[PDB]
This record gives sequence, C-alpha cells and structure tokens, in this order.
Amino acid sequence: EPLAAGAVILRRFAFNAAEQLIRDINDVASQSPFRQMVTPGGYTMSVAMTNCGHLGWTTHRQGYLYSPIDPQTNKPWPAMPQSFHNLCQRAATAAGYPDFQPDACLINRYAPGAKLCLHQDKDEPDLRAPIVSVSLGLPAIFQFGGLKRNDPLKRLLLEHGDVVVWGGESRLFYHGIQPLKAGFHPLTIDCRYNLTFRQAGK
DNA sequence: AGGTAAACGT
DNA sequence: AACGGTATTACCT
Ligand SMILES: [Fe+3]
Repeated sequence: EPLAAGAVILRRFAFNAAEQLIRDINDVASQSPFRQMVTPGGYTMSVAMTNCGHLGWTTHRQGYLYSPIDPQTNKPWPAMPQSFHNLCQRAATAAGYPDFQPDACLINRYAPGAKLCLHQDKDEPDLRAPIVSVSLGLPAIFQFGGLKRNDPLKRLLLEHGDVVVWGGESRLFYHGIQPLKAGFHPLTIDCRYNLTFRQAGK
C-alpha cells in the first residue's frame, strides 16, 4: 500500500498551509506571470506555468532547460517564498528525505481539460534528490508508473493539500496528470495548482 | 557514442 | 477512453 519504493503520498499534508501557499503563488505570478509554454515541436502546453527559486524549468526551441532567468521577463525568477520552502522541507522529512534542499519550484496551473502526458523528471543532474509535489485546489487523477513507459499505471486522485514525494528507486518513474475535470474550490475557485520542488543545480 | 525530444489512432 | 505508436529519426555535443 505505499505508493512505490521511495515514494509516498501524504494526504492533506499541506491543507493547513494552503491559504498562505496560494497567497504566495499569487505573489510569485505577479512578478513572473503564468504562461503556457511551447514545446520544441511547436505545441502549446495546456498547463500554464511559472517558477520561483534559483532555477526555473522552461521549454526552448532546442529542448528543455533549467534557467536562472525568466525568458518572458528577462529577470530572475522570484525568490522561493519561505512558506513554500518550509512546507517542502517538512514534507520531505515526513517522507524520509530529511536532507533535501530544493533550488527550484515549478508552479503549474490547470484549467478544466488541462493535462500532463506521461513523462519522466530527468532534467536534474543530481538524481539522488527527491521530487516533492504539492496539490492545491480542484482534484486531479495522477498517473504513477514505472521505469518503462508501458509499465502499469497506478491512478490516484490528488486532492487539495495532498503532497506526493518520490525519489530513490522511483525517482525516474513515469507520471502524469489526466485532463482536469471542471469544478469549484473555495480557495482556487476554478483551477488546480501544483508546486513541484526539485534540486535542479549543484 | 550519448543524449534529446513526445506532445494521434485504435 | 485506456493504451500505446512515435524517436523505426534528426539533430546536437
Ligand atoms: Fe513531472
């Protein structure tokens, strides 16, 4: 019944911290606005994204990249809010990763219908560090697979405040998000947000 | 030699 | 609509 080797779900872990997290998402986005990024192959992603911390994930003509600069504003990504950093540290510790030091937080916003096709997180050079993923707002179905794309999927509803952590043996597992169902949430109104914490540099 | 990118039909 | 083809290649370093 645990998610996977090295992976855990902490249901409602961030529920108490959620209102402050959402205030800080709005602050981050007031500086580096949400944008829907374009893949190298030229398709616009359905998820809108921004980043905070020292490195932000971005698409480019040439591929994917972690960059210290927001290519839309040409300014550094906003500093990682202390509320984000503290929640991440607490969740990582609860999940068995007490030494995790993230330097990058990708903020995803899902409107109805928005999805993330099954992929691997592998843009980070240090594979030893876990990924911490915080869900806020509307619920979504998270796919969590194996090392091969065709490995059987677990499908888990992620609700407001749920935190998922993966690392170690499951660090490179395929995962994704199924198209978001429309709904109402009193804190986010009509969307889902996700915070994904990584150590993207040295 | 390796790593990268991937988001339509059944 | 869950599953899997496609990158079975074309480019970089
Ligand atoms: Fe991911």
